[PDB]
Amino acid sequence: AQYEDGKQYTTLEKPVAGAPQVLEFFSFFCPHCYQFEEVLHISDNVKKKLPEGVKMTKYHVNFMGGDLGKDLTQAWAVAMALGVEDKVTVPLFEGVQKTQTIRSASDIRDVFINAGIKGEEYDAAWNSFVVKSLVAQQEKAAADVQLRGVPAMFVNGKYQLNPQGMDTSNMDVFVQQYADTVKYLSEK
Ligand SMILES: O=C(O)c1ccccc1NS(=O)(=O)c1ccc(I)cc1
Repeated sequence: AQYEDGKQYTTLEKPVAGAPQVLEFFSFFCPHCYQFEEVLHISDNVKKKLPEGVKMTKYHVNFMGGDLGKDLTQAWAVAMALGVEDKVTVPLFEGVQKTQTIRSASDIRDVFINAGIKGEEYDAAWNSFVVKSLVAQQEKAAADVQLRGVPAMFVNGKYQLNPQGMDTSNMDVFVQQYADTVKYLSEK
């Protein structure tokens, strides 16, 4: 591939210090994010292409879904705190976008319970200051990169993926171009 700024990626005006090596932003209300998870598995394939030991971080954003959107950001903090991201990502995505059965914080709770998280453990985490901190962290991270939309990925707080410029004739080619760009940028 011929990598060029503005094609597969763009460069931040003011790079973020102390930024995660690979940082993804998403929303459970975000249509492309649903595809990134369910059929493209972008995170898995980026992880596969990168060396073992490269930190990948994924944060949820507020600016989609109204009142429930903020709650999902807090719910994602709970998932990060308890380490059950892989347990709840699919039922949260489908609960919002597919079945539309997630309409309030109580429905989010039901999802965690059904995924095997004990109710008392969820409630303690939901109300915890560790989780409050994680919400603040997610919000600050987005502000630091002037985040305007999702899905989004940032490499070393300096480069932003540009999927719009990649080939969309074939799902696996799209994933290959995306992952290979992340690899290229990580070595940059
Ligand atoms: O759906 C689009 O138009 C699109 C264009 C560029 C990048 C992402 C897009 N959305 S998507 O993630 O749902 C998607 C990506 C690759 C393929 I093939 C189909 C959909």
